[PDB]
Amino acid sequence: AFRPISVFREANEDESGFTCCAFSARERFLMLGTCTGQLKLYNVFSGQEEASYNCHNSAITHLEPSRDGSLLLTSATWSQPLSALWGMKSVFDMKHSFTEDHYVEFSKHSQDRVIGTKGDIAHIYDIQTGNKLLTLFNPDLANNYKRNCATFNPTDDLVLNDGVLWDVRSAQAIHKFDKFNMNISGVFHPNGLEVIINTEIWDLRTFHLLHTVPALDQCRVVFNHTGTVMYGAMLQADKSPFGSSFRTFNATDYKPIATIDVKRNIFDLCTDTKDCYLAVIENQGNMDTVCRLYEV
Ligand SMILES: NC(=O)C[C@H](NC(=O)c1c[nH]c(/C=C/C(=O)N2CCOCC2)c1-c1ccc(Cl)cc1F)c1ccc(F)c(Cl)c1
Ligand code: NA
Ligand code: NA
Repeated sequence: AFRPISVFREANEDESGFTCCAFSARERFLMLGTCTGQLKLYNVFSGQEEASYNCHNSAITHLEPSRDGSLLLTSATWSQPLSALWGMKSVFDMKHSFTEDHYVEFSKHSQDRVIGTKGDIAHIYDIQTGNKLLTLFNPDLANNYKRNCATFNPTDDLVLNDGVLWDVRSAQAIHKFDKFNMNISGVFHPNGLEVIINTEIWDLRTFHLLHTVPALDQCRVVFNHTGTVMYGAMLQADKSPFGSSFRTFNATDYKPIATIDVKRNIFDLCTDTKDCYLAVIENQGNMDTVCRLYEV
């Protein structure tokens, strides 16, 4: 079940502008991006703001803290730069930026690189220098997914970009997964064995189709930290990125668990390091978002 535990809004603002959320490496603290480009740190139970930082001059779309607490990735909507890497030790400061990349992630095993997406193109950067190490794009193998989002696998040796599997060491495309939808490019299962591209579940070893999961159509997904539950929410067609519902699935067998309709459009969700709480950004209206905390 998801029992509403608490709710809060952007403190002392006429219109609350939360757009995205992530739990910090520090417990009891949620990081929220806003539609005016700020990063807020909230005490999650009190619902009280503790700190605010200026990141972008447009809406923050997504953010990701490093596991070590030292770094933060942000992306924005119509700023230059579109994505940035922030240091959080001693002083909050921009370390590097990624000009035209509208989406960024850390590498997974060792968080020493950033992978950025610009349209059909993936860019891999070194965190130390900020240098672009690799550009990944193969015109023979592209799927041209409209909502492409490049990502590393659990051990960082592979990348999925535009439904193409790349060997990072050799910078070679090793397999193109066949195209079944216009938008969604896929993610790696945390098990290291499977690729989830929209409704299709592929075996990483054989490239065989393992399963079809229709309810995942047009969804962004995130796994809990233990890798036992998958959350999906359907994008709306191209403003809130999602509709009013999310779904959970058992990550071991892809069986559905629950469908949760919150009757309001969803901007983001995240679970804490311990998988005890779910935070969801929901539009009350008019942009006037709240962050709801749910007990899992
Ligand atoms: N933190 C995470 O990774 C969780 C992830 N959030 C997002 O994916 C996300 C969360 N937000 C966005 C954009 C927002 C956006 O473009 N905006 C909002 C602000 O105004 C400008 C437009 C995205 C997003 C949209 C499209 C694309 Cl291809 C990439 C994305 F990252 C998630 C996973 C499962 C879910 F059930 C839910 Cl509800 C959310
Ligand atoms: Na305190
Ligand atoms: Na499985």
